[PDB]
Amino acid sequence: CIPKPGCCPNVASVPKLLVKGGVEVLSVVTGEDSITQIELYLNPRMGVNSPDLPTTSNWYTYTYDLQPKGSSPDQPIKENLPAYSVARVSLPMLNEDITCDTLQMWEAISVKTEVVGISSLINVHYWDMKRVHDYGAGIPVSGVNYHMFAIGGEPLDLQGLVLDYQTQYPKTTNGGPITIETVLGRKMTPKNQGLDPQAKAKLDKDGNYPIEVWCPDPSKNENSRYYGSIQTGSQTPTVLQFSNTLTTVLLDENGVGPLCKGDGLFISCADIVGFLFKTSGKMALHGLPRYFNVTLRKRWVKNPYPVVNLINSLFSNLMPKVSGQPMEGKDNQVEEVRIYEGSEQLPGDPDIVRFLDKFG
Amino acid sequence: IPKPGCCPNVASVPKLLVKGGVEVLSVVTGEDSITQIELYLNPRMGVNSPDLPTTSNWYTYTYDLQPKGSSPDQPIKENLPAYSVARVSLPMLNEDITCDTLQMWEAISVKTEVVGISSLINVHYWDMKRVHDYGAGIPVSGVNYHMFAIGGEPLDLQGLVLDYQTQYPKTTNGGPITIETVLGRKMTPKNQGLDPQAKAKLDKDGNYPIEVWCPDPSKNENSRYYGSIQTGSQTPTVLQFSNTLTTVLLDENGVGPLCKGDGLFISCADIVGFLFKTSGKMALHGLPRYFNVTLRKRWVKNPYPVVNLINSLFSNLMPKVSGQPMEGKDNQVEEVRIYEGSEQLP
Amino acid sequence: DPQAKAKLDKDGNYPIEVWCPDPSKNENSRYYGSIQTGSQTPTVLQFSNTLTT
Ligand SMILES: [Ca+2]
Ligand SMILES: [Ca+2]
Ligand SMILES: [Ca+2]
Repeated sequence: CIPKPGCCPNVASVPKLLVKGGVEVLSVVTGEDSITQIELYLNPRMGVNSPDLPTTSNWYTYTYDLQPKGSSPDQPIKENLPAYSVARVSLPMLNEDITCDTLQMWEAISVKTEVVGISSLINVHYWDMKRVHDYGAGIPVSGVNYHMFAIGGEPLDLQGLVLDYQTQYPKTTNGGPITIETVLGRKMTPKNQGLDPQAKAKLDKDGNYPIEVWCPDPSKNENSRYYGSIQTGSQTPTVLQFSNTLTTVLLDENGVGPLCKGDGLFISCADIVGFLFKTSGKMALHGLPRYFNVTLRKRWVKNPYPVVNLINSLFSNLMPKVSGQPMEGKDNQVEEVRIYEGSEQLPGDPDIVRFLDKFG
Repeated sequence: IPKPGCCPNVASVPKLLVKGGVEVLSVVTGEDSITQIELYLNPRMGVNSPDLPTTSNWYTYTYDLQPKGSSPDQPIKENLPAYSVARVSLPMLNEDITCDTLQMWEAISVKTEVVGISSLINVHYWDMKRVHDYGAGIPVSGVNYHMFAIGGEPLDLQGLVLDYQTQYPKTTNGGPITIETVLGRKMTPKNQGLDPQAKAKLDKDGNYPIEVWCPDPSKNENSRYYGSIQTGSQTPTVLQFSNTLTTVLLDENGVGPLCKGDGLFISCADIVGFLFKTSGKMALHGLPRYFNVTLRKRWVKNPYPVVNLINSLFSNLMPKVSGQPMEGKDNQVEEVRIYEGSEQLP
Repeated sequence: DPQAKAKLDKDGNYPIEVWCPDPSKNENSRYYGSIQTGSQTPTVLQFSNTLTT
């Protein structure tokens, strides 16, 4: 009891939707050609990081009043240090094949993003705003802008750089932010005021890596895709775009996207929109959330790490350690290493040099 | 009886059938017809009508908005610019019940531009503030907020406010729709951030303030919205306009928005800048937008069963009944029997 | 106001600050425009004989 297919008018075809719902639907098993698409959001962390606090939640997505100390050295408080936002999405664990030494792994291909709440900025009638002139309206949110987001299978690697090492950031033992001297274990030097390879860290926590200290490391971030921009000025305007037709492709020059190591998706962002010119003349920054629409798929990859050697590390018996003289690092005690493979015709110099600069 | 060889070849352009006003929509067309609609949307800046002679002088403007200076804030409706919206009632179409398919409208492309850009060079408004002594008036400049949207269902909004302390006017019939109007409870500091619970659909015209509501990117799968902003005290207003520009509405899969309910929904809002008065006060200003939507007929498949579909209609046509109970609590039914087929007496 | 429309008849007699190209009716003509509104906002302009439209 079915109609003739030649009679039916042609109709286009589209990707078949199987499931739509909350995060619970990630535990659904799927075929190999399936495609998963996650929509989430991240509120900004501008020092005031929670509305549930009874006392000081009135300035959520804001910052306590910013102003220089006037006397060396600077001693800023946690609230005046905007920090990156970050979150992890626990993806479902996929299949693996031992006999081929291969395994599926989640790959991100495209993300759709836009800043939410842009239209809120036209509020020129906040009661404590600073009027541009007598009997006029206030000065809308404008000035400094720092926009940045990143997606990858690893936590975002990042580099440290400070405008002035003289600053004494709040101590970490209070559970607060993480500055450079927390990582290095020693006070910063003028080196840290420029680039310092010693100063590196991975984006572990939310609201604890101040933006004015840490910047994304372009070297190590190879399994992640980060985009950013800046705009610094007294009252420079806030220019922003938003639409749902813009899609950004995350694929690389090899045609592969970020690989979700550990069956986890790592997302991070931060958006500063400008100051809030209070009537008293004080200032305070403001931030807005971001909407993320990650498009994921399944890719087959070879297992790079030997299984047995891994578990061997976990046992003290099969991986004995010793607190001996240094054989790695700056003070290593290995004078030379030579690696031979195969055979060739006899060279005329056992002290082979490879650099023309070395002949002198 | 003409001679084909004698006559020169002429190009082939799409054939026009009918041209006119809204009454055109009632005509019947074929499967491959294409329809264009040209319309406009006046802005809504708190002053939302010219017909009332009491205060219509400040049409497309606000009432001299400025900060109070003392907590809390009690802004008035006429300082709350809101989105514009309208619905076009499209006609009914054909279907093929045998193949369980049918056709509904889709938007494929919209041509648009702002109207009245040229009127901004009026730097001689009699109460416009001079830039300096014996100078000329300060032109319309400052804050801008432009957006427009085309979709088959009304635009889905997201609520976010610069200050939850700001208490908005009570939602009197014909008033502004704010956060606490939706939730039924006073706002919390979360609303200064993102709150998934504070969502709403763009119901009415000129009642959804812009400084509160923003287009929800998740829920809006069936409409296309574009937007921009610049926030400056006196930053200039740059605007372009032409009729050669056209924006495609097709998605990744090559399908536009589908007009659910045989009607397309559109929304727009264009803040153009401040108006500086000699007294020093400041007020915003807007301009209309011209929309030229190109529509076609697309075949689609019915995903829902008919029996569940028809009862829904009956659910709406006949009113709910609050009668004596017949549910398991205190049922007033005492016995139920069911017979199926013949048999022998026990 | 759709009542207020008019064709561009004469020179020097149609104030810019009053009239704008009706988007709906100009279907047999191509028009391009811009604007820049400020007190002392600089004037940026470009010119060449290589570009065409
Ligand atoms: Ca590298
Ligand atoms: Ca969605
Ligand atoms: Ca026309």
